[PDB]
Amino acid sequence: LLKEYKNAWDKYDDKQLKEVFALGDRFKNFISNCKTERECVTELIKTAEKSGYRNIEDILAKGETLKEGDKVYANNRGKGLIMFLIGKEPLYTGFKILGAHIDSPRLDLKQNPLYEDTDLAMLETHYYGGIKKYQWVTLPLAIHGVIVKKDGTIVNVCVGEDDNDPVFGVSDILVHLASEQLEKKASKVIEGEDLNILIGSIPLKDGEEKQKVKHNIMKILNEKYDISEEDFVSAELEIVPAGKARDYGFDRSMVMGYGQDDRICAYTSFEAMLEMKNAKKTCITILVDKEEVGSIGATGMQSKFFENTVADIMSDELKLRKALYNSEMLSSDVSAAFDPNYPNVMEKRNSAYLGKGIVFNKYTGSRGKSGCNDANPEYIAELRRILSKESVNWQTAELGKVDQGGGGTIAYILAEYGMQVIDCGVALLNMHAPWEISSKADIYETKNGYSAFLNN
Amino acid sequence: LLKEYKNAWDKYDDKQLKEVFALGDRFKNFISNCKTERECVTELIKTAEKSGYRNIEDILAKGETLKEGDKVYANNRGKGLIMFLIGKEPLYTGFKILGAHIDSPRLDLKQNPLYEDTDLAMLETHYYGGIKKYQWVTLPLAIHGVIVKKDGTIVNVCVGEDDNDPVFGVSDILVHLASEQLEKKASKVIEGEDLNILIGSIPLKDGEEKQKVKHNIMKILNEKYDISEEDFVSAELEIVPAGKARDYGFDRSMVMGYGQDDRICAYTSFEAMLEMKNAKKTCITILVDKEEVGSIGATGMQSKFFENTVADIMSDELKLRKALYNSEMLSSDVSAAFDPNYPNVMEKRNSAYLGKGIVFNKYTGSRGKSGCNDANPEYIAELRRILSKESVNWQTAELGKVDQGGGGTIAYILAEYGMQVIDCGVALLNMHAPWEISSKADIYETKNGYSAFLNN
Amino acid sequence: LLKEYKNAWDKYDDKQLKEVFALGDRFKNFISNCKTERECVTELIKTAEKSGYRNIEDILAKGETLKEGDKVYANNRGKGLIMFLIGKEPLYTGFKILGAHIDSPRLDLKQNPLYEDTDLAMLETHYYGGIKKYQWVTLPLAIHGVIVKKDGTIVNVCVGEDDNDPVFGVSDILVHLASEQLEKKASKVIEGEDLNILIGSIPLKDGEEKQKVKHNIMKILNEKYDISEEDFVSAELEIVPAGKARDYGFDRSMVMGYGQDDRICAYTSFEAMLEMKNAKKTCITILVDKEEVGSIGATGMQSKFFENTVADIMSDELKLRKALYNSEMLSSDVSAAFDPNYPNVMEKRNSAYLGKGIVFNKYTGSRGKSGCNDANPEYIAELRRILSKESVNWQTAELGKVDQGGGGTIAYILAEYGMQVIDCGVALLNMHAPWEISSKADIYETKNGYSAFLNN
Amino acid sequence: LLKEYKNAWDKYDDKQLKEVFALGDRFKNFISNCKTERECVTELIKTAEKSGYRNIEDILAKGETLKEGDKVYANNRGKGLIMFLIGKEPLYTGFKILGAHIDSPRLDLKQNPLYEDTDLAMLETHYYGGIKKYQWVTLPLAIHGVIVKKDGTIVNVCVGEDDNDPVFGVSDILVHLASEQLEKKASKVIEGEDLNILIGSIPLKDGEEKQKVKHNIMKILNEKYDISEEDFVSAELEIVPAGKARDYGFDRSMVMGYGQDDRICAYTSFEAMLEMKNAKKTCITILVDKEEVGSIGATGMQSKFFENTVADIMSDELKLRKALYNSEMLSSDVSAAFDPNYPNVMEKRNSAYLGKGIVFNKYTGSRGKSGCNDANPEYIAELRRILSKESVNWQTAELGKVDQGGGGTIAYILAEYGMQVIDCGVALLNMHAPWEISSKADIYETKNGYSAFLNN
Ligand SMILES: [Mn+2]
Ligand SMILES: [Mn+2]
Ligand SMILES: [Mn+2]
Ligand SMILES: [Mn+2]
Ligand SMILES: [Mn+2]
Ligand SMILES: [Mn+2]
Ligand SMILES: [Mn+2]
Ligand SMILES: [Mn+2]
Repeated sequence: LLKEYKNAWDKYDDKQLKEVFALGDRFKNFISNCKTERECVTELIKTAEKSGYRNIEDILAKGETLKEGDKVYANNRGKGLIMFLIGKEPLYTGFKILGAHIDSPRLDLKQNPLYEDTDLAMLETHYYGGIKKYQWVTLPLAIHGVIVKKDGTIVNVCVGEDDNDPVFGVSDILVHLASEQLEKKASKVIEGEDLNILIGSIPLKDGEEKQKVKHNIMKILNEKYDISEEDFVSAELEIVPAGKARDYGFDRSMVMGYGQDDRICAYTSFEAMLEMKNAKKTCITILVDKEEVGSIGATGMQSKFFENTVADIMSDELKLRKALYNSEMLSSDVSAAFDPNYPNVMEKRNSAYLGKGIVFNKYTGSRGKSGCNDANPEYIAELRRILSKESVNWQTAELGKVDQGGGGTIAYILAEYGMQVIDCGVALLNMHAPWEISSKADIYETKNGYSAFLNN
Repeated sequence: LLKEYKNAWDKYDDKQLKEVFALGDRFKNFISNCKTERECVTELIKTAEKSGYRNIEDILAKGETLKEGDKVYANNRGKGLIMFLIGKEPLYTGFKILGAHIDSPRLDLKQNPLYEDTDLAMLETHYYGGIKKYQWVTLPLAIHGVIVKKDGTIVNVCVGEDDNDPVFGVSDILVHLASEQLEKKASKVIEGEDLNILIGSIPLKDGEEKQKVKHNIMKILNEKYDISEEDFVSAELEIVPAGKARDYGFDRSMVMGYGQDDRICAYTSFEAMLEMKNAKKTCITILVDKEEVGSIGATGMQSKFFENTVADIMSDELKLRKALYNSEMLSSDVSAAFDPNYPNVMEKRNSAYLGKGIVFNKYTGSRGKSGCNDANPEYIAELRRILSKESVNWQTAELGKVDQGGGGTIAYILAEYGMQVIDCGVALLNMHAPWEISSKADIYETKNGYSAFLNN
Repeated sequence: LLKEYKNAWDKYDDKQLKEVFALGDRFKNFISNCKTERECVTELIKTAEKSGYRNIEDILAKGETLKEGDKVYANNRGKGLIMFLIGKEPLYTGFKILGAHIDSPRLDLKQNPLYEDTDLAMLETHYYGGIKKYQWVTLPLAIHGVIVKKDGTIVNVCVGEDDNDPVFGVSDILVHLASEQLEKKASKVIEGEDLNILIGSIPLKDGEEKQKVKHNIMKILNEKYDISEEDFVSAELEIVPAGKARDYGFDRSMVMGYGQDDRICAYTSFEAMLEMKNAKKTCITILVDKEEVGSIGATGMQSKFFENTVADIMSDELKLRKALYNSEMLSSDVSAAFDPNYPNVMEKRNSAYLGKGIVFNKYTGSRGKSGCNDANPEYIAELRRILSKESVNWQTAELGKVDQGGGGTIAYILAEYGMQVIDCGVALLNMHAPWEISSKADIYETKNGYSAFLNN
Repeated sequence: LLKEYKNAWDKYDDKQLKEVFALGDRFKNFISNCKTERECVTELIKTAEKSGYRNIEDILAKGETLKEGDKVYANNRGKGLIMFLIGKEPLYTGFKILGAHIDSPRLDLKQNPLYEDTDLAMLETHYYGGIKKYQWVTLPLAIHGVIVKKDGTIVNVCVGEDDNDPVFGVSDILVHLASEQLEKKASKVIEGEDLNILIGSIPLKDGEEKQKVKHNIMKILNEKYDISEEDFVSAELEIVPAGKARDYGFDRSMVMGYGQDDRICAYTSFEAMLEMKNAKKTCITILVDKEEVGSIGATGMQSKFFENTVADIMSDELKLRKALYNSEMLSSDVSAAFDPNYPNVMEKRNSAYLGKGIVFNKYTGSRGKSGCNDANPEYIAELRRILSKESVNWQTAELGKVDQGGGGTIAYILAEYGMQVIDCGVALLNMHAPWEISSKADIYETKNGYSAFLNN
């Protein structure tokens, strides 16, 4: 009569189910957010899916004869990725979309980051995504991204990942003299001129020139690569915590790592979409960025998807529209899991819990559901039925007790067509933090939830 | 040479004019916002307009032979509605649009609303639309909305409307102990776990189980309908003040009721559009929701209109664009009427008054007209001329003395095409309150204003 | 050996007991506080009790031969009422009194309420009883009371009750501009010049005169009745929420309505006293007003009772005194029921709960039981024994955790004679609010508690 | 229809009416509160009424043959006074009472007032009545009251009234050094050890003894009278502003003087009662004190009236009660007149104005009419009719805009019997101030209002 929210484990066991993920996803995912921390998820992911897919340039209508069982991908200037999988029924029927953003909050060098203050030389930054809690100091950082020569040569940078690479970080006054630093926790650490990349070793051939420490590093930075102090202007700032994601907990039930935010959904959605064979209705996977920053144009709210489903529908011309209007999406993004350290911030009930399956959010806004997509019950009911047959544990959540925190997912952006969207995703611990936590059971369950969205 | 604004009454009289609305609209409208308080305005309204209109599914090109004198409607998943009326000239010429949102601020059950605290059992909620003034307590509430079974069965809920139905409400500490509740009127009543639906009557067959009061209600809720504690997940939360709208004032000149906000415009715009025969240029009426929450996608800023004027233009294919660019709209929404209780909040002049006709708002933003549509003078002048010939009283207003309150109508959303839009609507008293007030004279005048937007 | 208060229901059932009140009192009471909201309880109640009772003017000693089985009532200028019922034993023995106040907090027009500000015309008010929480705005109001012509003609006013009567109410700034209204919830809505009774409809024959809207309403108010702008001076201000009391809750276990405060006790005490046949010791029921305002003279702490028990003892002369000294009273008044929304305001234990029977309050004061009657244990024990034999559920309560709220019942006022008094009554939800809640089970139980005070 | 009040004058003129008061009451009253400033109003008043009246000790039943046309007075330990006037009908019928307090706020010496600090010698005080605004400094003071020798000899003190008597007063720091005295106007002048009665003139025969200045004054105080430093213990402290009341204004339309508070009503009520011949129903005038301090026992809420109407009814024994219950009273006391210097403190309408006749107050309490008598409309209407026939201008007022100031008249104290009471009185300017202002027209009108309360 009354409803109870099952737990993911127990039900699992099976000796199979467990193994099928304990090491299953916690290996694939567990490693994904280690060798990919800067929206280059595209590369590593595009390398995968080598088991078919192409489109991109190979558009000859019959180059791959766009029809039943075909699979293609489209790259958006390397920052975004969208995958297709044609099915029996015609596109005009509808679609089965899975969406997720691959970007994540982080720090990143300014246009002229290199400067030298008091001997040592720092590197200007400018946080992105709203890490708000600037407790990004002390812990070890690594540099990623890319630099573009004036001639157009793209050089890849990745320092601090290998156990032999040096590391970087932001300093913070010692407690002994941090007395004056007490006003408002809200922010007493917020500048954008932090992070020193080199001490002494001053300088290059010791040929004078005030900024010796700086001069030296530029030269060191010149030997590797082939940049100049300029070039940074046309570079790609990327500071992220160093270290591979790890097993979290004495029972290895969780995973601690950077980027967990949605990148975990972007992954499960990937595998689900990847190992999806025999399609009844053409389904597609979208992976964009700029979500954490507002989802502005170019590579987020862009038409890259719009003017692509069409460029794909071409391989059966004119608008028709219905194509998108009759689709069903599952725009997923991580949610806040109930933390036993700060309970008064959530409503207990109506809150996602670590390990109770995949999360569903009918609405997610601010002062009165303001600015956000509101899933239709009829559609929700369907998902219920579906996630019942193929099983899979699911739970519904809300972000904090009513008037607490704010929300806004990219779910409404596509619903603008008339689709049936709803918010999904895994429950995380300490979001937007350099190290996030997740439940392997949830990761697993979520994937199955996605995969169980192939049929009907 | 010096314009002066005159009371709608007096001019009326005629013994006819009065009767033609005193009981005229105050009956139709007066009853509309009584039997429709939860965006089901679509249903009751779609039932009306039975005098023609259809489209929806009956699309055969010649199924109704889309041409002169034809009238059709389009339903948007029940949450939205748009009506057409073909005229002599071709669509490519332009359109005569009337828009309004049918949604209104209210409370509405969470995903897992049923819970039991200290004997009695409450129902979690989460206000929508920004009622900000949570003085939604003490007074009697009714439940509306719909619940969807896992199988897809749609059950309709409407408790608290009939004089024999029980009622509901939110409690508030008695003044005797409300002493500690003094800090910031801004909010000392704001939770989302209010509203008890049942006391004692504990429980069902008294078969133990801690949450007895709860268990009992779920069972009671099970006999009627056929839901379980779940299902709420795929339900449609809807708490609204109970009671029919009434005649307000010793002279029955005003109307007190819930939903007045724009639903009053949505109505006058309806009748105007409905009793509109012999069309020169094809005109259409739009009624969407989610306005009070931001007008997000799916059922507000969606393409439902875009990809529909076309699906309709089909019954003469290719974009052409001009169709929309050459249209004229009258996006209406209620405005704040000058309240003699709080005068210092408005500029006196440049403020709408109760009974001085239909209201016009050239602009309506915040700090410096920020974020809002600004009507063109050339278009305004035209409306003037028109609302002069067919008579009709009109007045121009501004929302509060400059840097007071904020604004933002869905007028700019359609002007994005290049249309000639302007803000209209009736003047209300205490907006977004469980009980709003309006002037019958204004209601009437407004309608005539709309209707007088048919030809000249 | 240990105690637990149990619940009223369960014990009931019997299929009879339930029916004997579910519809039993919830019908009588349920309707009482609907057709009587302004201390006219006297009238409707005096009309009842037609099954005997009279006294008033018919005092002839043998006019009704004051002796065994006689029943009479005494009206106090219509504002108060007291009923008697002679028993076997002589008055000199003692009495069995039941007391309660019939007045309740509300708004009410000043001496010169009618005025016109900015077109429309309002009506000055001045709350009574201490509604403190001026959240009496937005919701619909009705006018009651009486107006007295200079000649002495009493005209009755009752507008807003019938489904066809117009309504009234107090306005409040829309949230859009309510920003400046944030300081102290304690009071940012408190004036006494609120409530508009008429808009436009300006004016009467349009014969000029600045205050047209006003002039018109006075004329309208003149056609009905026959008053002038004066007369209000000798009128009886009475603004109360409109609408009949209703069934509260999905299980119709409670009742929501205005006046619940003590008027509920005044009723149960009535029926109990009414259907009380075969009296051993003469018992009497008192119903006064002005309690919510201090219980001042004229119709509260007056001698109306004193110089009446005597005027009645006459039908055996001289003081004797003992008559009152040897009586037992049950001065009842509603208490605050534990609200699951605001728990920290009460001590949990030692607090009345919705449905645990009739409430008993040994003491009820402020800073240290200050200013209030303290019931004697010997008397309390007796009541226990009694309410055990005839059964009836009872619970003891305290108003808020010690130093929280203040108290003061009219119980000590009669104990001044030496009587054995104690505080009784039903437990309510949100007291002094336009809409109060009560448990039918408690209503019932309370009555039985009273009736079970006829003998033993 | 509508209505206005207009200024008592104009209507007057008559050349008679004016003279009949311009010099009429402004002479009698004008002089009363000059030769009587300390509840010795009794003496001067008792000396008047020499035209009959006595009772007091002369109680012989036939000593004056208590019957038609008889007039007697009763003295209450000199602090209170009550006058009777038998009429045709029997006492059992009812009474026509006029009440008023004769006491007024003022300062008054402690039990041990005489002390010497730094040369000069002061006199301890302790304000009475709540002058709250301690702006009782700088201006000239006079001493009244009485001192009682141990033997019982009553000595009368009255210093500072004759143009040749010395004066007294309270000092206050010069503005030059009053800088530190800025915190809270609420009170930065509040001690009770102010008022110096003698400088230098140190001392008596210069026979040493530290407190010389003191010693000297005691001696000086000894020559006159015959007191010692003790005796003050059994003395009657009385400090009041010195000077006769005067004509206020260029048109001599008002009167400025001390004691105006109710003492003005106590006077008009006196003359009215005094020149009242041919009585239909026995009418009586009451004049008590302690009102400004709470109206406590002994000489205010005492039984002096109760056990007196009886001691008088004796000259027809047993309680009967009805005697008082069927009476009509006019408990009067000054009200606050609208001051053009501080308008925002009153509601404009519903406020008494200087010169618009006698004032009527249906209610006068605090937070919601709390603690105060509420006059019945039926009674009010009657007064209207009456004050219409005999003419007389009247106006209704309220003390400050709702939740402003507090109130509490001794009107409810007698209504406790069941009488028909209502608040009357003249409108004053700056109440409880050392110098109050009143309108001669109002004074006059009020008296006529009282007198016009003789028949029916
Ligand atoms: Mn995210
Ligand atoms: Mn995020
Ligand atoms: Mn709005
Ligand atoms: Mn609106
Ligand atoms: Mn009360
Ligand atoms: Mn009460
Ligand atoms: Mn006073
Ligand atoms: Mn006074």
